[PDB]
This record gives sequence, structure tokens and C-alpha cells, in this order.
Amino acid sequence: QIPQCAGCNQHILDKFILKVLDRHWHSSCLKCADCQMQLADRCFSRAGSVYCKEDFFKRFGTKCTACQQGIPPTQVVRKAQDFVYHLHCFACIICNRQLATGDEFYLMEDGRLVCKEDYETAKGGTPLVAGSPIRHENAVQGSAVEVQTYQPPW
Ligand SMILES: [Zn+2]
Ligand SMILES: [Zn+2]
Ligand SMILES: [Zn+2]
Ligand SMILES: [Zn+2]
Repeated sequence: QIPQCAGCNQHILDKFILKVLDRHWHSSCLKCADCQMQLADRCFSRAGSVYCKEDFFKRFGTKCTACQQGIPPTQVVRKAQDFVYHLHCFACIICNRQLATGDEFYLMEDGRLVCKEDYETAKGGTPLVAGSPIRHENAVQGSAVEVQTYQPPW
């Protein structure tokens, strides 16, 4: 079937169709709102627009999953799946212990963190091992830009 472009909402007739999550794009519509460069690599989406990494970061900050405060661009962060935290907010909600690199924990669906010991006692969460602190740059990844073609049978 012929998808409509998430950008311009027209049917995409190009042989190569771009896919960002489960939305389809014209390659000529998947351009940074700011600098107009084609997004070959990663797409950074916010509200009604899409950006390159540089122009996304120049413009937007990241909220901590836990405290909902801004994380300064000049500070490292912790990550569990897609969630981003201040180091001091990367802590068990039950015992309040700050998790260190390598610590075993469980991530609840909404981003709440539970140390292994407290989770298993209380017991669902996803089991994880705490990653090293990451630079604010490499924290938000954006979405991969995938490629598909029209192929028979149609
Ligand atoms: Zn389009
Ligand atoms: Zn840009
Ligand atoms: Zn925080
Ligand atoms: Zn705990």
C-alpha cells in the first residue's frame, strides 16, 4: 500500500520510502526544520517538527524522568532504556540509595527505579544493569531513519 508522508501528508510515489518509527516520509520532506539538511542518519522529533542532532540540542533541553527538572547540557546523565536521569535521581524509589555503575535494578514501565533487593522482596519491572554516566550529547539518540522500497506484487 502507498503510505502518506508524515511531513506533507501526500502519497509517497518515490521508489525509496523512509520510515521513522512507524511513520513514512518522502526523503525530500525529512529535513531539519532549522538548517534544511536531509536527515539521512537520525531524526530528532519534537512537537510538529523534525531536526538534526545539533539543531535539536541548540534548542531543547532534556527533563529528568524522576524530578522533571532540566538537566544542564554541561552535565553527564544516567539512562535506563529511553529514560534519562540526573545521577542523583538515578536512585531506588524504596530505599533512596543512588545506583552506581554496575548495580542491578528493575525499571518500571513509567521510569520508576527499584534496586534488585527491594524489588525481589516486594515481589512488573524490567531487569537492568546500571550503565556508566553518559555525556548529554550521546544521551538522546533520536530515531533511526529506515529505508524501504516498493516491490511487487502490488
Ligand atoms: Zn512529504
Ligand atoms: Zn539542522
Ligand atoms: Zn532529576
Ligand atoms: Zn532499594
